[PDB]
Amino acid sequence: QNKLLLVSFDGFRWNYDQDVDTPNLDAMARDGVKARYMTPAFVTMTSPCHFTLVTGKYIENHGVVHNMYYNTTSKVKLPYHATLGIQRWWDNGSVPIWITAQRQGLRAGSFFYPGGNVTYQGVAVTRSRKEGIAHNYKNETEWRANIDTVMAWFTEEDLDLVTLYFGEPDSTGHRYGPESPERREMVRQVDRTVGYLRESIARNHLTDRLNLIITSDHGMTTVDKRAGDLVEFHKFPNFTFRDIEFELLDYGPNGMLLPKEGRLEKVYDALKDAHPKLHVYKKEAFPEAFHYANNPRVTPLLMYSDLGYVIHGRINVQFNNGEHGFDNKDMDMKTIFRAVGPSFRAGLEVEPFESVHVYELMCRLLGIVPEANDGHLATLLPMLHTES
Ligand SMILES: *[C@@H]1O[C@H](CO)[C@@H](O[C@@H]2O[C@H](CO)[C@@H](O[C@@H]3O[C@H](CO)[C@@H](O)[C@H](O)[C@@H]3O)[C@H](O)[C@H]2NC(C)=O)[C@H](O)[C@H]1NC(C)=O
Ligand SMILES: *[C@@H]1O[C@H](CO[C@@H]2O[C@@H](C)[C@@H](O)[C@@H](O)[C@@H]2O)[C@@H](O[C@@H]2O[C@H](CO)[C@@H](O)[C@H](O)[C@H]2NC(C)=O)[C@H](O)[C@H]1NC(C)=O
Ligand SMILES: *[C@@H]1O[C@H](CO)[C@@H](O[C@@H]2O[C@H](CO)[C@@H](O)[C@H](O)[C@H]2NC(C)=O)[C@H](O)[C@H]1NC(C)=O
Ligand SMILES: *[C@@H]1O[C@H](CO)[C@@H](O[C@@H]2O[C@H](CO)[C@@H](O)[C@H](O)[C@H]2NC(C)=O)[C@H](O)[C@H]1NC(C)=O
Ligand SMILES: *[C@@H]1O[C@H](CO)[C@@H](O)[C@H](O)[C@H]1NC(C)=O
Ligand SMILES: C[N+](C)(C)CCOP(=O)(O)O
Ligand code: NA
Ligand SMILES: [Zn+2]
Ligand SMILES: [Zn+2]
Repeated sequence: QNKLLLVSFDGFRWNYDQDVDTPNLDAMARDGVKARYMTPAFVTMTSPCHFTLVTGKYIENHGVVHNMYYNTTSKVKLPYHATLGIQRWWDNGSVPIWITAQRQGLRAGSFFYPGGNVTYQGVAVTRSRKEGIAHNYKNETEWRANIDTVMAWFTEEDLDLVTLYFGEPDSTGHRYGPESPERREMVRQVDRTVGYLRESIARNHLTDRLNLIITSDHGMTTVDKRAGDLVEFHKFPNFTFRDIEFELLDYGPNGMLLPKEGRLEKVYDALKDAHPKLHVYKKEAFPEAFHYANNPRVTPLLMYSDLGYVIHGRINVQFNNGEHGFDNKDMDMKTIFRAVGPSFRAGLEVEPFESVHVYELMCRLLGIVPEANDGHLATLLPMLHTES
């Protein structure tokens, strides 16, 4: 059987390669498969979208509905890195691909991949690595070292599956913006890594035995600070934080709210028209096309703002030049899907598809029984050769 290596570069917008010299990605497009663009799951956050890739489920169904673990009763809200170690957040009734594969005789590994450093129903990933709290995500030398480790897992630890995560170009896109020269420099670094990745596959005699997927979780868009009609809760006349028992704001264009007992209607009628670029819903009325709201963890009130606008709560504390989390229909949020290997055709470009379908493909590539999921294998099966 063929091994599988899934690689994710966080926040790689579908067209980041169009205004950058990317020789190695162009070559991989010649040698393998490429989607015009891939539509991510909503919300377009790092952890929810990554867990979709390894479960084949929409976010409302696998339960990881936010980068931050939160608990409305206790008021705890843990940042992204801390949440990577909260077992109950990820082990909420869905089984990621590492565990499914290991229950069927395979050995799987996770390198910095979200959700890959916790147990699921008592089962641990065969090999797992998690970065430090102050990790540097753009050290190219450290990238090559991690790839060396991954190759050792395949060859010397007899692993059949590995999911490898990189935190760029997301970090750079946030700080400098997705249209900046810094981002393009980071995409050039990504492209040099793609080459090194394929170079390492060949050195280890795995070219004809290992399938490679290079994808990402979401895109990136510019946050214009010049704009004057900012979404600021502290300037809503009829709203008051005295009516709120729990809040999750100041986190991009997505907000959650739990009003105090009996004040839901008061809070809602005030916010439904507070700003023409903030869309506030009761949990039951949130559009179903997002496949996000129907989960017990979601609060009675949730909201999202228009492209290029973040949500400011009690006071403005956000300063990123680029952001994500917006409607997954927006082109700036679309991301990439690239693949090459013995199972994959060559020179093929397919029309766009939702990331919910990657899981079914990976299970077919591994030859394992998939968990029930929201995807359909027929979507991506045209990517693969016909067996004889
Ligand atoms: C989450 O990731 C951490 C790594 O950041 C995992 O911890 C690592 O676990 C492995 C296996 O238990 C340890 O490797 C062992 O090291 C000892 C001593 O070097 C050696 O005798 C063994 O042969 C093996 O190589 C590794 O030291 C350890 N590192 C740290 C920093 O904890 C952890 O297992 C992961 N957790 C889950 C739930 O996946
Ligand atoms: C960029 O990263 C390299 C690599 O760091 C080493 O390998 C990583 C995978 C990590 O797991 C650690 O084991 C190591 O720190 C750094 O290069 C090392 O730097 C130290 C000095 O701090 C030196 O003693 C080592 O010999 C170096 N190793 C190599 C292979 O060059 C480098 O310092 C980092 N640079 C920045 C700016 O972050
Ligand atoms: C969310 O937070 C609440 C508040 O602390 C937790 O409720 C407590 O749960 C423990 C055991 O889990 C009980 O012994 C306490 O009596 C509970 N306290 C209250 C005030 O209800 C709850 O367990 C947390 N849930 C998660 C998933 O972390
Ligand atoms: C998934 O997580 C949710 C919440 O984190 C769990 O729901 C809680 O379930 C307990 C009892 O089972 C209730 O007392 C809490 O009020 C529930 N909280 C919420 C927010 O619904 C749920 O049990 C978890 N499911 C699995 C399969 O782990
Ligand atoms: C706030 O509520 C008062 C009370 O009805 C109303 O007169 C006013 O128009 C409201 N303002 C906004 C911006 O909704
Ligand atoms: C760690 N990281 C910043 C590179 C990526 C994940 O963080 P986030 O911006 O998606 O919340
Ligand atoms: Na290019
Ligand atoms: Zn991300
Ligand atoms: Zn981000």
